Amino acid sequence: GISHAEGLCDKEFIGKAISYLYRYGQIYIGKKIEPYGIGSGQFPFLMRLYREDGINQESLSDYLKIDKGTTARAIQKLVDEGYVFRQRDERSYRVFLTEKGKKLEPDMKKIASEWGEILFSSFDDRQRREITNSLEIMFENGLKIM
Amino acid sequence: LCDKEFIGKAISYLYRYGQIYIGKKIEPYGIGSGQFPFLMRLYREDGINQESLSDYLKIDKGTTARAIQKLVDEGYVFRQRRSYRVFLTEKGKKLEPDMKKIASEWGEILFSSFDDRQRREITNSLEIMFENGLKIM
Repeated sequence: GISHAEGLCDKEFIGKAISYLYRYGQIYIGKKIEPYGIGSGQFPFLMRLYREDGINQESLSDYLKIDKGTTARAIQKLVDEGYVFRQRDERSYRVFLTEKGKKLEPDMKKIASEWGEILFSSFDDRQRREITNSLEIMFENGLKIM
Repeated sequence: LCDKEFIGKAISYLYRYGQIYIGKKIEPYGIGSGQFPFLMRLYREDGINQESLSDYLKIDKGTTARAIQKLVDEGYVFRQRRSYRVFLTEKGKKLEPDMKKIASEWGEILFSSFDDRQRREITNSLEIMFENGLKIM
């Protein structure tokens, strides 16, 4: 309290805060997506396909930095739920949204919003903006040395 | 891409990048990145009921059981009696300075390009966000 006003900081706090927000996020998102029969482990893949559809399953793995075996199980449940399909292309597989998956998008993006909204409570626009900006740089700082 | 939507994604990517990073730094101790958070909480509070670890970290029971079981196999924790309290072994206790250095090294990397004032605003903001999300649990 005097330590923080004096400038000193828990150099562990950044990583701790992030791990917790992530886990809280997975719980909050998790409950909201259950009704679509989707686990919070599948959400990140679905959200990626909405940006870049028809991506190779290995690419999905490397970008999200989720392992091949976790990736395989996630994509498999997404297929069994009928939200995506796989296509072998002239070995490995490319994954695509089905119509069912495409029509889900407004719901997914809205769920992600309600979560951000919960996180930003008490922040105004300038403040939301520069924290999102700082989170972008923090990530590129990791990404450099990854 | 909306700010509200993207803050989730940014946090998720930082998390996963953190685990891969921590994961590599702690590999010489035979520790997985999944057990790391349990070890850290024990540094704050030794001899806690296992479900209390689970509740606090908000990692579910199976994930917790497997992680604890590995830390026991690895010799870093033991259990005493279901209701088990988990304690650090001496070998677990010795690792603490290294674990804290490694976590703080990840922090430094994330903040590497910021001036002092950006670091303070960021931290302050994270605390607020942290509490906002804690209330919703």
